[PDB]
Amino acid sequence: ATDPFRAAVEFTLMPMLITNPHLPDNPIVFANPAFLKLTGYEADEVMGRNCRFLQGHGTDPAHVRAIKSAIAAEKPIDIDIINYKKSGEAFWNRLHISPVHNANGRLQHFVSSQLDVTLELSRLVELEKERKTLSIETARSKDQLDYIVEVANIGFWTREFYSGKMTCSAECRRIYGFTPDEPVHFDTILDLVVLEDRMTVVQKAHQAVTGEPYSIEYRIVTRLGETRWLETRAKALTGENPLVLGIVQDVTERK
Amino acid sequence: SQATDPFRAAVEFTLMPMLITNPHLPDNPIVFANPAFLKLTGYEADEVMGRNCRFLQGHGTDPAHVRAIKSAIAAEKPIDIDIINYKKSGEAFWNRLHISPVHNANGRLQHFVSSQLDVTLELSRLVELEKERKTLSIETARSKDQLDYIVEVANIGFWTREFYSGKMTCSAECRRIYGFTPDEPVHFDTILDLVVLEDRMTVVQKAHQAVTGEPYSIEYRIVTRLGETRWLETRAKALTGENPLVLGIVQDVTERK
Ligand SMILES: Cc1cc2nc3c(=O)[nH]c(=O)nc-3n(C[C@H](O)[C@H](O)[C@H](O)COP(=O)(O)O)c2cc1C
Ligand SMILES: Cc1cc2nc3c(=O)[nH]c(=O)nc-3n(C[C@H](O)[C@H](O)[C@H](O)COP(=O)(O)O)c2cc1C
Repeated sequence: ATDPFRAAVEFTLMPMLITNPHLPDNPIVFANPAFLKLTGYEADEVMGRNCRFLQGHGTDPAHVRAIKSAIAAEKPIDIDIINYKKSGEAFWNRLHISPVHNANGRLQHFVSSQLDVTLELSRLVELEKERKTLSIETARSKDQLDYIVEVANIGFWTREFYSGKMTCSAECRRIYGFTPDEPVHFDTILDLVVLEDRMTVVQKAHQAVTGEPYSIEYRIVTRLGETRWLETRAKALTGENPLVLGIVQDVTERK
Repeated sequence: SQATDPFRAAVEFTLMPMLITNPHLPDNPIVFANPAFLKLTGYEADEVMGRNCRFLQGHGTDPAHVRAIKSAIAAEKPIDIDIINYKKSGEAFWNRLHISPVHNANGRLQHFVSSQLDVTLELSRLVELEKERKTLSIETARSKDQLDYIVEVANIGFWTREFYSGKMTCSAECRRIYGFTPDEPVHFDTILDLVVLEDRMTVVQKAHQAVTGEPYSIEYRIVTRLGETRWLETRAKALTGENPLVLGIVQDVTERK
């Protein structure tokens, strides 16, 4: 009864325009509510006007040239172009323009879809470059850490407070009876701690979450039956998943 | 006979996936799907006509969303909802769906119209990419904290040098090894100014040769601003790349000899 297509265009989320090439300067003869919502204009502010008003300073002339060419050829076009809201706000317009021809092939109208793709072409790209920057920074900060621990030969370890998972420097591993590449946990260290010392170590390891620095003097018996006297100085980095940092030294020789 | 409908073509040529149903037919079936809809879903026209749009729902579809749609349709009210839908392939996508009733002049319901906008980038890729950026942001801060801790706890005389600029950072120990202020600005020249004349050239040649990335060692004397002769032993290595950073560890070996 009331054209389903007229209503489909009226109620769609897709900003849409219909122009009349037979009228001077191919003006807008229809803009749907979604278009007026995207741009901030009122119907009266866009009718009888060529769609050019969407272009501004940041608009690439090569893009305008491509559109001009396609319209003159009476050929469809898909282009991503910088356009401007009534506010002055720039946005990426994933534009589509299609000619409307009758059965004879007589050009009668032009139709368009204007999809704001700013998230894809601007936010997603800038967030992707922001993480590559942060990815290099982390690798550089790690390289600095690995250098100091190897050159200054520091027995440095990190421990995820809740998980228990550990990382161990080459020196930290040689202090205990560890393999250069074997995975370490607080349990791999506890397995070596002398029975008489086990409770104090579990006790100070739990009070790490406070963030205040501490010291732990304990003995170990290595997997090769060697009794070593250790002195550890630790501090937990507070936050979401606290990371306890510690430097271990083998104080056995002052005996 | 000659005037083709601009609206029929607008729907045909739009980038927006669109559906038209007939509530007067059993189960409110699809009576029209535009090429953009068939392109998004991977279906063929014949595979979607005469069918309720429900076939887009799957396991991950929230039943609360389906009830909101069922309710709005029954009320003959428009609806905007973000719902998990599925492509012919089985591929899950975020559908920013819109459904609107179509009423005639006497206000009689005649059709339902829709727009199905794939918003997966916004509700899924953007969210996961931010959660990923936060993670690295904390990691960077934690990696710095680890470095600052080692240099303070282990008493390390550690410095960094921007290869081209000469912009140097010194640790509190590095600063006490030379005759430096705890917060004064340090450059390779601030160090060179203290190096004994007899040693200056060996230091400058090795500093320029650092960019190779190959580690090196230097043993040189300094005379502090306080007139003290100190024997130093430095071990350095430049981190290669688009901006080389020279890392070095200085030790005061005067004590030894
Ligand atoms: C149906 C239709 C929709 C259009 N929509 C837009 C649009 O959203 N953004 C835009 O920058 N240009 C749009 N244009 C293009 C301009 O109206 C115009 O054709 C272009 O600026 C090239 O012509 P010119 O060099 O004479 O300005 C549209 C054109 C038509 C026919
Ligand atoms: C015009 C129109 C378009 C619809 N498009 C979708 C769609 O893209 N995705 C979807 O999950 N459901 C869509 N629906 C909703 C379902 O067809 C159905 O109404 C819903 O699953 C609730 O009814 P039910 O509980 O009987 O299944 C659409 C409904 C109408 C009327």
